[PDB]
Amino acid sequence: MRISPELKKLIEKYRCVKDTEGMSPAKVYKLVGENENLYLKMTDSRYKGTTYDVEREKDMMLWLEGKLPVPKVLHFERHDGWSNLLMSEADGVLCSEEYEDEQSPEKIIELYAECIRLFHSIDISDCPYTNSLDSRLAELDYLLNNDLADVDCENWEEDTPFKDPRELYDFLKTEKPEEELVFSHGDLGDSNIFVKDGKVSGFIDLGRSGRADKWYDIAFCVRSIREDIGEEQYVELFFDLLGIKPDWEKIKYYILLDELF
Amino acid sequence: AKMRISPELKKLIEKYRCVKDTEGMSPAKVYKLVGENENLYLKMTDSRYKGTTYDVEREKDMMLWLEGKLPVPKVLHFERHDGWSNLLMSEADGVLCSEEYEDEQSPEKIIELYAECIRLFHSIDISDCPYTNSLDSRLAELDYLLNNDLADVDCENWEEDTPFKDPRELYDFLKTEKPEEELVFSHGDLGDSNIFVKDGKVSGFIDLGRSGRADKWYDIAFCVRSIREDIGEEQYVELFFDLLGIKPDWEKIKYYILLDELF
Ligand SMILES: NCCNS(=O)(=O)c1ccc(Cl)c2ccncc12
Ligand SMILES: NCCNS(=O)(=O)c1ccc(Cl)c2ccncc12
Ligand SMILES: [Ca+2]
Ligand SMILES: [Ca+2]
Repeated sequence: MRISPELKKLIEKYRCVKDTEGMSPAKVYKLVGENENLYLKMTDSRYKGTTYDVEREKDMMLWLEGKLPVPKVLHFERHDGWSNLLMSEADGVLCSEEYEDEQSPEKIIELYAECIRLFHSIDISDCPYTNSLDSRLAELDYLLNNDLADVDCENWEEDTPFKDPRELYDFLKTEKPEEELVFSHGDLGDSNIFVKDGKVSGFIDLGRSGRADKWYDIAFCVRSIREDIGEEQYVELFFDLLGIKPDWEKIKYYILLDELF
Repeated sequence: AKMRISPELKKLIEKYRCVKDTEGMSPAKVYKLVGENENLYLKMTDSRYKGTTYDVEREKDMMLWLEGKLPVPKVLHFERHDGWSNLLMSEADGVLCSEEYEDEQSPEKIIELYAECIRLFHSIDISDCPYTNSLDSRLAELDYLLNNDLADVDCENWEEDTPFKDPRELYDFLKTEKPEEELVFSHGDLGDSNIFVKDGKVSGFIDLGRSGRADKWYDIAFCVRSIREDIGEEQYVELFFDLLGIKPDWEKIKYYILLDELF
């Protein structure tokens, strides 16, 4: 059945719609109700205790209550190997949508800068998870060995500098940079930030959130900017807003790290 | 070491730009390979699915058998590599049916196309068909999928208006109410995203892992389900059976639509 009798009873009066598998390997179901939407997010036991495990996402959502705008945890359970999280819908409009037609590079970059600022204001002394590079790399070793890592187009392309996934891993292992831990979203992108009245209104997709180096989220922003918006001058703009000098070695490193995840 | 595809295959596709497909064929992974003279498609399924109608090896076998019988993609390369089954194939010919009806307001042309498919399938000589997807076969495979939590458990098992407490009860029902069967060639997952059209006539089929011998009401039932949830009006269902020249056996139609839920 995958969900418990209790959870089924909770979600009964909602119309269930499978999401487009945007959060694969997690299964996401939109639950359309009369007065609101709920989201049910599920991950199987192969992902237990990794940064994909929604139990992990649930823990961070509870800890983040009162520190960052996040959906409310409504129900959580382990059932028949599955981790099942039922949550409220984020407030505001999804970034990718808010700026869908907005050819405004300036606004998403401004939004990225605000997120980084918000993150650095969060006290991580009691943060439930530490996603230091030793932890991420141990996890990556495990995913690789159990054929759960995300091997695809970026390992097969002729243009790849590494002959295979394990070559990229060894590089990540030996070139590990020094780290200064701060709160980190883990997968910061326009598909999981919500905005409302020009202000950040919510974050979702928090399974990879916790302590990590400050250049990790920054690196993701640089990658977003370059992928969408095409011009490198918007990268320089991003760093003027942050008011810091980019560390390209670290930025390159974190972008490579995400390839297998 | 953990490439998923062999060096031979990596090499074959080197000159192509790789792009992940919509993921509408889960649990298969599909990659569109954009080149200068054509596009290829790489479709991969993992070892949990070996032996089942999800395994692309079975789809490859059917595609080789169908060459010259139905318009289908060409098998460019197939391999087993590290538990994976990998199939490289050409692009279908024509326009995807759900895109020709994109905005044409031609509901009857969809109905005509479905009826054409059914007639085409009935004309296929299956004397040497590699697979027999009889109800015994499908139910044995469904048993295995449920035992390993590989069945498609989702909304349909969770809704308030579900007639079955759990997936097993559905299975025992399907096993108990097994209708009699008249085998003909069957696509196995006939739908608007699987049928290509060129010049008002069918021009290609994809998604063939579930194809082989099955009862004639199987594909017909999928058409009725498609017509109702895509078009809506019941007059197009009556038109469908009129074009087929047969009266609908609703007990069998409902049976096969039910069968597909866990898949
Ligand atoms: N990028 C998410 C697209 N759909 S969404 O924004 O409504 C959405 C998708 C998935 C989950 Cl788990 C959510 C949770 C809370 N709010 C919106 C959620
Ligand atoms: N619903 C399928 C639409 N995308 S498609 O028609 O281009 C397509 C998708 C997936 C595969 Cl494997 C294909 C193979 C051959 N031709 C088109 C193929
Ligand atoms: Ca990847
Ligand atoms: Ca189902």
